[PDB]
Amino acid sequence: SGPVPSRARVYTDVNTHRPREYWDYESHVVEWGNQDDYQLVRKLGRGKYSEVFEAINITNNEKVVVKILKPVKKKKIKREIKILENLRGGPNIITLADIVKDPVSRTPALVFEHVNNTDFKQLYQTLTDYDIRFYMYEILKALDYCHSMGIMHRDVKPHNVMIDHEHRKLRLIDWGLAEFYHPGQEYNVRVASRYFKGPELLVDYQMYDYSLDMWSLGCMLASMIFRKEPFFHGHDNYDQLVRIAKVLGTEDLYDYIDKYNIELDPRFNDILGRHSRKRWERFVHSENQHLVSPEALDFLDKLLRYDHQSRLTAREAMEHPYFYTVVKDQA
Ligand SMILES: Fc1cc(F)c2[nH]ccc2c1
Repeated sequence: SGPVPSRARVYTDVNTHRPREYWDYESHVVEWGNQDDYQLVRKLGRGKYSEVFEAINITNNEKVVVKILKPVKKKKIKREIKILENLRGGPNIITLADIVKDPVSRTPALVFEHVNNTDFKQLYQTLTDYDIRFYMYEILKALDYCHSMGIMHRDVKPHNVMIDHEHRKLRLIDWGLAEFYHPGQEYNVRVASRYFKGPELLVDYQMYDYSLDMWSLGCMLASMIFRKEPFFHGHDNYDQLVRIAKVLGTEDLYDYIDKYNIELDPRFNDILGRHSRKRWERFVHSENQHLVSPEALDFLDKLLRYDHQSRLTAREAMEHPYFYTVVKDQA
């Protein structure tokens, strides 16, 4: 027939057991606030869907991050706002503070709790192998929470992780691509950034789930323990799958197509080729070794799998030995 269906191993029916309004973001009404309450201070950076200002709530001299949305469809704003309000208060989840309108256009603007970013690049020549485990752990907290809240982030990557190194605080931000998981629903593959897309996005398997965030967590992991950025450095969505296959090899790629009966774009049928699965040792060198460990390589292997159902879950991730040291430390 056609593609074999899939279901999340965990948190599957979580949404079906909440009131409709929780995930039906289409029918959610926006409680707007007064942009007059904030004065833009300075610009912090650009972005695909938003320009990001530092701002002051003149109500109370509070520091704040304003993020002027770039125009999508009203149902995408409602989606982002809904999700942020559900996750609000959760571990390492960016806190949505108010919703206003850019006064000279109308483009809505989200207002967030302020988090100092420590230089996403200057924060590299100072990460010890413990730094990585710890922050990896902080991110998994955010992932188990939103999965367990029925939400896939769908855009995990270092740019969307804010770190305050001086105080070991970390916030997973920019939820504009997230979605609610529903069993049997088919999602858009054009999501997440190219270097981080899951195999299921590239082969066009639309009935994916939380475990796509887990694949991206592995692309983050690789690039950071090996100091290779990006790890899977694809020239486009097509090549990106070739770059993965060269590491994971084509045999498991074809087992994964076979078992889900995915229809491979014939474009691939010329460029994937045949490739063995290479042992992680080949990406270890003198400049990155202090961060590689059998613990760390095992854990990476158990995330970077074609078959989305066989990747570690966020919660399974947090029980791995690569975090034993961290787990005991919190206490
Ligand atoms: F997008 C926004 C959001 C705000 F809160 C603002 N305040 C003053 C300008 C402005 C623009």
